[PDB]
Amino acid sequence: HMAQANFGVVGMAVMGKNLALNVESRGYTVAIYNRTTSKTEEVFKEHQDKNLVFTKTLEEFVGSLEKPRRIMLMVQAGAATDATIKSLLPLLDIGDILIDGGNTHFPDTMRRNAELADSGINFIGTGVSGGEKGALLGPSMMPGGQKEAYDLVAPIFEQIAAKAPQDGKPCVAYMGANGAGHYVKMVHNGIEYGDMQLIAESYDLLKRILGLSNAEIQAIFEEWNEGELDSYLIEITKEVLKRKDDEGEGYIVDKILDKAGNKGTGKWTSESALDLGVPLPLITESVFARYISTYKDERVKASKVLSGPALDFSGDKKEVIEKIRKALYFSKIMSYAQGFAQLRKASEEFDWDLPYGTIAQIWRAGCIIRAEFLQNITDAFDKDSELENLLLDDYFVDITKRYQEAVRDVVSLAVQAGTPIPTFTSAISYYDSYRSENLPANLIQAQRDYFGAHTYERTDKAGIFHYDWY
Amino acid sequence: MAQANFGVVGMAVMGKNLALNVESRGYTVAIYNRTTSKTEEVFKEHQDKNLVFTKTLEEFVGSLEKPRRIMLMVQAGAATDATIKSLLPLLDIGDILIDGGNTHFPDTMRRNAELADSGINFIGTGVSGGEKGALLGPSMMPGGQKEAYDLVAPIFEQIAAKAPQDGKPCVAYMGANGAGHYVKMVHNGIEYGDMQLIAESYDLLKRILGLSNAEIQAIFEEWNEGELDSYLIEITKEVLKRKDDEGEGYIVDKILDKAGNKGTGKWTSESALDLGVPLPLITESVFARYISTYKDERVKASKVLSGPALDFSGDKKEVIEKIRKALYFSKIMSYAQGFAQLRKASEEFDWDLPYGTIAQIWRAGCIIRAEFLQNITDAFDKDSELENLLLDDYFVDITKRYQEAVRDVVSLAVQAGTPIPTFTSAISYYDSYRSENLPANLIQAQRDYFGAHTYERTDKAGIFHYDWY
Ligand SMILES: NC(=O)c1ccc[n+]([C@@H]2O[C@H](COP(=O)([O-])OP(=O)(O)OC[C@H]3O[C@@H](n4cnc5c(N)ncnc54)[C@H](OP(=O)(O)O)[C@@H]3O)[C@@H](O)[C@H]2O)c1
Ligand SMILES: Nc1ncnc2c1ncn2[C@@H]1O[C@H](COP(=O)(O)O)[C@@H](O)[C@H]1OP(=O)(O)O
Ligand SMILES: O=C(CO)[C@H](O)[C@H](O)COP(=O)(O)O
Repeated sequence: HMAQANFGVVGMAVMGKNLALNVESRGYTVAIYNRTTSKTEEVFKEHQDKNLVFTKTLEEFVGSLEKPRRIMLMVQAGAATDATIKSLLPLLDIGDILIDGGNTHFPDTMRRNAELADSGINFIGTGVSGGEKGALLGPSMMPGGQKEAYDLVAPIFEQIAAKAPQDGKPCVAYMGANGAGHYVKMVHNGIEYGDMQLIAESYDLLKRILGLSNAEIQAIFEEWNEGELDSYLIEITKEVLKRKDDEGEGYIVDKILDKAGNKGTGKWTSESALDLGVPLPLITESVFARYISTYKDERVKASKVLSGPALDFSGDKKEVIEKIRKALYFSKIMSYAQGFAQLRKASEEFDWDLPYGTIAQIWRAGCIIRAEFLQNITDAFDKDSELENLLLDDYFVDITKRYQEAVRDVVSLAVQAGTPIPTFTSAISYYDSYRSENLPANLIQAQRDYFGAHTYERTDKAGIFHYDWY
Repeated sequence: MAQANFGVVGMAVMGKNLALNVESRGYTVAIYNRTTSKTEEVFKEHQDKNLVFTKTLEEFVGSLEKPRRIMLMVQAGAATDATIKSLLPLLDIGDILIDGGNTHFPDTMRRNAELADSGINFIGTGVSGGEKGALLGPSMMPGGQKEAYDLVAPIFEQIAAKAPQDGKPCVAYMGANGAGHYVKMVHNGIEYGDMQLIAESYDLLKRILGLSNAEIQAIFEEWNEGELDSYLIEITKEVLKRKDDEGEGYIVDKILDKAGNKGTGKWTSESALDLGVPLPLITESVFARYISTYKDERVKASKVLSGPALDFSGDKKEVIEKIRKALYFSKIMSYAQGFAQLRKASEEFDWDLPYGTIAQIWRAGCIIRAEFLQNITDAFDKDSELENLLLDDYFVDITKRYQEAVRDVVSLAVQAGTPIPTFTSAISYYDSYRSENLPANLIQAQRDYFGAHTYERTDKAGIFHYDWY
């Protein structure tokens, strides 16, 4: 059983297990190890016909792997992963390649990558999207690390990766050195928060303003998805709106408490954007939208005390349903423009030469945010790899021009009717700000110099200036 | 030469003045600064005063009466760490060290723990009020152990601004370890909000009502007579007056639209994301700062990205009042957000923050000095466990009376292509906060659908998963 296995996996929770099964199905012997043996063993018996190699101790596991050893870690992010890494280090050899496919915070990977390079060991921080089903059938993957070591891992990753239905291209490509992989995966997770919120706002509008029924709302997303929006998330939405309550009358969607899921890791993209000095209103608005929703108890109380308009809709339903559709797409565009500009900045800061156009290609399948318009992002970067912002490319220039009007009315209609659209309003503000040649930042600048002499720059000559306000 | 009663390190704008404040209370004040040149430059001018000029840290530390009371006003982070590292050896059991800068609170929290049982008294304190504040009387936000605090209170009270309504000094005990610096970071957070709300109104007036600086300076004057009466509005019309010192035209037109920022605003937002606190407005103004540094692409994008060039054809004075309401309204949203974060932070760190007091000490020597802070104090006198300020009557009323106007201002400004990030934030927040039901229901449904994440129900307790297949 010594040196038999081509690839190894540590962590036999559903994720690791599924991955090991994925890799096995592509024609490999794969060694599986878990801390709690009864899990490993439990996996072995269910999958004895497969070419999995059962291992009881780290020793057996490391010992079972062909060299250079390719080991994927699918354990709990944080202390656990460092624990696991520390347990393997003695037993490993120079040139062996460790792979962390957990939902890891990028600095963790940047630190680990560097530490282990001193010990000779290669380290590939790799984002694995698509959940348990993807891990088994086809994930989208975002690896980063030593490029030489990755090249030796790439074949497997490429065989197991999800295949884009438009061209069967594997949803995996090298991101860059150290932690570039995990950083791309983060922005991805941020972006997901944006889309989900943007859909939420769309739903909220049709439901509340146009008094639409779930069934009516289903039909709309159904249609919208035939067009340019076309996205798995929209497909999920029309699927969820079909379903009956399993414990009572009506729709499950109307029975699910409006309190959003525990933070969690979704805040990271916004933390990074704050850190790098990058404007990311949309995604950050999405996060707080989640947050504010967890204040349900407070909202109930406020709902009974604070006044809002009690308007009643009289416009044209067909006209508005189409303006919101434009609002949706325009806003979605704003989010990506921001998220792709974040990547561009992080790519300078850390020196990564991030392949922006491929990122979009490898998001086409095996993840949540998969959508037809991702191609337009690739087109854009093909045209100019150095493109500062998605908005400045022929396709998005056009969409924004023909669509901006609708946003505005959607904004006025919602705001007048008192329906909360934090991300829609944000999208249109990012727009008008980005194109504003001059901003009133001049006044802020004056204020800070006035009270604290923080010094400003001038519009007319180069240099640093402090006006004498006293 | 143990002569001096108090000592100030770092003779830039803040440390300089602070040392002059302390001096004006009839003490003799050690002045050290790392760059000798400025220490002598301050001694030489203020000969008349009782300043003890020193050149090495050992001098300065020797030259203080025991127990020594030392207050640092140095640039935050590395700059402050090294300054304190130098100092600790030189000091004696019973001495008092004060970090008066904009230190990121975790630095202080850690420092406090480190320094706790080594017999040196440490205070992390926030100081608001800028140069005039530091000179004449600043807002002070001391945190640390109560015994430490009690030794500096007498002199803090003396140098602190006095509230004009009651003469109560704008300094109080904030809480254990980092409580103080934390409070000041929220001060600066709210500050960025106010400023972006101010700037946006400048824009609206200048760009939709096509108003001149004198016309606008006049508008901010009249506003400061009303309920808006506040330091920031005040310094605005003060700015709008001044003329270029190097050319024709108004100074405020020759400053480049690129906001500098020194961390505190960013830190507030970071803490909000960290605590689960919804802090849209301040975070929107942080990003408003960011996107302003993107001047180059804004210049580029202005020539390619189309937008409304539609003229304003309505009643000017009617729409000016409408903006004033929205400005008042939005300020209230910000402070609500700010205070709720402080609530959450308080219970995270076991601080027991005096919310009412915090409003009280903000009445003066404070950049976010504003008349309507008293109202915040009432609200907390009325119920110290208040969850959000919007629930309090005084504010329930204002929102009810001003919300319709906000909506009109937001509508006009969007249709006129003029960017109002914090204004749009204000009404969104208010509209979310008052909804019994948000579309989080759909979101949750989605999360359970693709990722098995589970969810709560509207009708029964427990966590549930839906067999979506
Ligand atoms: N300005 C305001 O409106 C205001 C308001 C409240 C609080 N604060 C806080 O008060 C503190 C200082 O006030 P400031 O803004 O007037 O000054 P600052 O520019 O932030 O800090 C400069 C002071 O720190 C010293 N310093 C800078 N870098 C150093 C280094 N690397 N090593 C050792 N010393 C160093 C400088 O000495 P050199 O002369 O040698 O450079 C100078 O005395 C800061 O922490 C600031 O956040 C400022
Ligand atoms: N501190 C740790 N040390 C070693 N392995 C761990 C640790 N924490 C979690 N794991 C492993 O990671 C996987 C669980 O990840 P998650 O918590 O994200 O579902 C499991 O295989 C678990 O093994 P075990 O089955 O022995 O607990
Ligand atoms: O603490 C202060 C006032 O409250 C300082 O003036 C501070 O530096 C201003 O904030 P920033 O420079 O980040 O805009």
